[PDB]
Amino acid sequence: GNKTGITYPEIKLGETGKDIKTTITFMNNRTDMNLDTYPGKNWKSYIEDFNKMYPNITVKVQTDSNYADSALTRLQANNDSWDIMMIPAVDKSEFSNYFVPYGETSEMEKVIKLADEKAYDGQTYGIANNGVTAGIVYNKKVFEEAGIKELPKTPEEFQADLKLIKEKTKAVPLYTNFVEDWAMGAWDQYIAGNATGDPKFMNQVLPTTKEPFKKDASAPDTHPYAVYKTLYDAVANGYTEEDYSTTDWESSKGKMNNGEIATMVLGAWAVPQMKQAGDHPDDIGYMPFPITVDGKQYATIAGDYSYGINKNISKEKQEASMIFVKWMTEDSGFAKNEGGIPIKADDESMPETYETFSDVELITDAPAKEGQEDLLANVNSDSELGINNGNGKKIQDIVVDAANRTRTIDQIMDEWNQKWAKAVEDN
Ligand SMILES: OC[C@H]1O[C@@H](O[C@H]2[C@H](O)[C@H](O)[C@H](O[C@H]3[C@H](O)[C@H](O)[C@H](O[C@H]4[C@H](O)[C@H](O)[C@H](O[C@H]5[C@H](O)[C@H](O)[C@H](O)O[C@@H]5CO)O[C@@H]4CO)O[C@@H]3CO)O[C@@H]2CO)[C@@H](O)[C@@H](O)[C@@H]1O
Ligand SMILES: [Zn+2]
Ligand SMILES: [Zn+2]
Ligand SMILES: [Zn+2]
Ligand SMILES: [Zn+2]
Ligand SMILES: [Zn+2]
Ligand SMILES: [Zn+2]
Ligand SMILES: [Zn+2]
Ligand SMILES: [Zn+2]
Ligand SMILES: [Zn+2]
Ligand SMILES: [Zn+2]
Ligand SMILES: [Zn+2]
Ligand SMILES: [Zn+2]
Ligand SMILES: [Zn+2]
Ligand SMILES: [Zn+2]
Ligand SMILES: [Zn+2]
Ligand SMILES: [Zn+2]
Repeated sequence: GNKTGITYPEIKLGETGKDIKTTITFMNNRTDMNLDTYPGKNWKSYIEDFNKMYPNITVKVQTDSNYADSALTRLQANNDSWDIMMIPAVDKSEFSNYFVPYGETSEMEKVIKLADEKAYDGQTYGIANNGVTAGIVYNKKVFEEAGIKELPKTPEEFQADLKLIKEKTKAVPLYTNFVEDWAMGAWDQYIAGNATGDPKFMNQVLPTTKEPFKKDASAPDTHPYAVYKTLYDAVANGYTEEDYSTTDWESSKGKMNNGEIATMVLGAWAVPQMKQAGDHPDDIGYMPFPITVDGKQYATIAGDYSYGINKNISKEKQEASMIFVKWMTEDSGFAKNEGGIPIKADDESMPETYETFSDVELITDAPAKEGQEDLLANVNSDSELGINNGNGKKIQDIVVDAANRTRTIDQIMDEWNQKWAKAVEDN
C-alpha cells in the first residue's frame, strides 16, 4: 500500500513535504552509530543535517544488537510502531505485505542503483543504504611483517599466506567472529558471483542445481565448495583464533587495527569501522576474496541494509519516511562515509578502499527468470539451509567440526547437498 500517491522519483528534496510536521521512528542495525562516542558521523549528526531542510520532521532512531532477529520480530507484529526499518531476511514475495512501494523498478532504475534487489512483481520495496562488495579486510602491516608481496588470488595461495602470518607474526591470521551469527553467515555472500563469475548463479543456477556444494572437478579452486573450504582449512590448519567461542566483534575491530588480526571475511562496509577503531587506519586495506575464475577475479556489488517503509503508517508518516530515505540516499553522504558505493544513480565514485580491485570484474546478481523470483527462497526454505539468509548456524558448525576434527569439509558439503537436492527436486 502506497498511501501517499507520490513515488520516490517524484520527490524533490526541499519542496516535497516541506509542510509536514511529524515524528518517524527509524530502526536499524548500526548500534555503534546510535552513540555519541561513535568515531565517525553518527545518527544524531545525520538527522541534525536532515532537520536543516526538514526541521519539522523528527527522526527517533532505535537500534538493536541481533538486529536480524529483532527486526523480523517487530515486522511480524504487523503494527505501526515503526516507520522505517532496514529490511530483514523476508522472502521477496512478502514485501508487499509489509512495505510501501517506492515506485516501479523501471522508474526506480533511473534514480538509484540496485533498484531490482528489494523488488517484487515490478515494484521496488527497499533502497540500499550503501553499495558494498564481498571481499576480505586485511591489515597491511601484518602482511608486510610476514613478507607477503602479492595478495592471494587462490585458496591455496591464501592458506599459504595465512601460514606465513601464523609462523612469522603474533597476529590471528583469520579471525572468525564465530560468536556473531551474522558474521558467520556472511560467508554465504561469496559463493556465487565471487566464486563463479556468474551473475545468474545466485538466482538461477543455484536453486536449479541439486548438489551445488560439491567440489567442482574442472575448476576446484572455484564455486561454493572453494569458499566454505577456505574457512574450513583456515580453522583446521590452526590459522584462526585460540577459542572461537570467545570471539567479540567490537573488540575485533580494535584488535585488527592494532595488527592483532591479519584478516576478517566481511563486506566492504567493515573497512571504515576497522580504520576508525584505533590508530593506524592506514594499516587497514581491503582485498578481493582469493578465488580466481578462468584467470580473473570477481566481486559482487550488493546492497548493505535496505531502507523499508512501514505500509501501516499514515500518509503523512509514509511521506516523511520516503523524504528521509531519499535524503539519506541523495544528500547524506552515508554511502561514501561508510566505505561504500553511493546508491544515487547520478554518482559512481568508487570509494578509496578499492585500489586492490583494479583488475576485479565487479558484477551484480541477475534476477531470477520470470516466475522464479520465489524459487531460491522456496529451495532455501525446503532445504533448511538458509543460504544468504542469516543462517549463520551452519557456518558455525563448519568452524566447530574443523576445530574438533569431527568431519571433513567434503562430509559437511555432502550433508548440505542432500538437504538441498531434495528441496530442488521438490521445486
Ligand atoms: O538471499 C539471497 C539474496 O541475496 C541478496 O543478498 C543480500 C541480502 O538479501 C541482504 O540484503 C544482505 O545484506 C547484508 C549486507 O550486505 C551486510 O553484509 C550486512 O552487514 C551488517 C551485519 O549483518 C551486521 O548487522 C553489522 O552490525 C554491526 C554494525 O555494523 C556495527 O559494527 C555495530 O557496532 O555492530 C553491529 C553488530 O551488532 O552491520 C553490518 C553492516 O550493515 O548484513 C546484511 C545481512 O544481514 O546482503 C545480501 C548479500 O548481498 C541479493 O543479492 C539477492 O539477489 C539474493 O536473492
Ligand atoms: Zn518553496
Ligand atoms: Zn505531504
Ligand atoms: Zn516469510
Ligand atoms: Zn511474481
Ligand atoms: Zn506472483
Ligand atoms: Zn606499507
Ligand atoms: Zn602469497
Ligand atoms: Zn549466536
Ligand atoms: Zn564447473
Ligand atoms: Zn589451485
Ligand atoms: Zn559451475
Ligand atoms: Zn593516535
Ligand atoms: Zn600502523
Ligand atoms: Zn579456463
Ligand atoms: Zn515475475
Ligand atoms: Zn547437519
